[PDB]
Amino acid sequence: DPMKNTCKLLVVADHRFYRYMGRGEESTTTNYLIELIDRVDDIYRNTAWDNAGFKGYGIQIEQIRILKSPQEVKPGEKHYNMAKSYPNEEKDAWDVKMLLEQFSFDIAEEASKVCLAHLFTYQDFDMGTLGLAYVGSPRANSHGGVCPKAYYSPVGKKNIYLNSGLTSTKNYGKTILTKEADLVTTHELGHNFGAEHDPDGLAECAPNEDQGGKYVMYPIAVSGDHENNKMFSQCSKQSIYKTIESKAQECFQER
Ligand SMILES: CC(C)C[C@H](CC(=O)NO)C(=O)N[C@H](C(=O)N[C@@H](C)C(=O)NCCN)C(C)(C)C
Ligand SMILES: [Zn+2]
Repeated sequence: DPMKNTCKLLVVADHRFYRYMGRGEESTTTNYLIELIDRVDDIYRNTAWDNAGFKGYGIQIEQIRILKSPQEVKPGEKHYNMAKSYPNEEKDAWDVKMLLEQFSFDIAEEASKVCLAHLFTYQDFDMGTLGLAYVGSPRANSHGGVCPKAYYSPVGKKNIYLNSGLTSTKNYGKTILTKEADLVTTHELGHNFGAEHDPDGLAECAPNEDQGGKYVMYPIAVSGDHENNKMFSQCSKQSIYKTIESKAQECFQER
């Protein structure tokens, strides 16, 4: 359906994001995330995934959750919104893969109702990481990315969906730029949409500075200073195209 062209999102701002990006203000936090998703959406909507008319596909916020305080946790338990980081309390942040997995566990019920769930946090993941996301696929039985397609979890007694990704706006002990934060989320969502990383070489999927620079699925974060930086490469387009055409009827909605 040119009609079923929108991937509805559950956007979650944890207590950390609320505090450090939102000024402890619900209005400020909300507005930041509404505006960033809208800027990301401009990128997606204007992309012609088949280099022709397969365009107008993007993202909309369906629900926003602002977690104003950390989740109180009993000894031995864990929650993605807890005060301490996991597994190592001394670090500024969680292990990123474990936080993505934890997020997907704790928000499973709400994630089952949307196309994708995305966590916005403010924590300095080790070694320069900015975000993470499960990769989508056109495969019928695909577990990952767009469209909730359950994994049963013995421990929780319920269905969990890997239709999730996360973005941190802290890196290297600073708040990243607004243009950088848009590129993180674009990139993570891009995975959810079916894209892998752009490779270097003959493929034309990682151009030189003189030709517009790298595309948004480059594995090494693009600056956002170059022309291609906010766009999707051909490698990304082939992958996402295949995914959207197979999954849009299943879980995309009207804008
Ligand atoms: C938005 C970016 C593209 C996300 C990826 C991680 C990723 O691939 N997730 O989906 C990233 O963090 N790249 C990091 C990165 O590129 N970060 C930067 C800012 C970089 O630290 N370069 C600094 C090295 N002197 C890595 C893991 C490669 C260090
Ligand atoms: Zn990536």
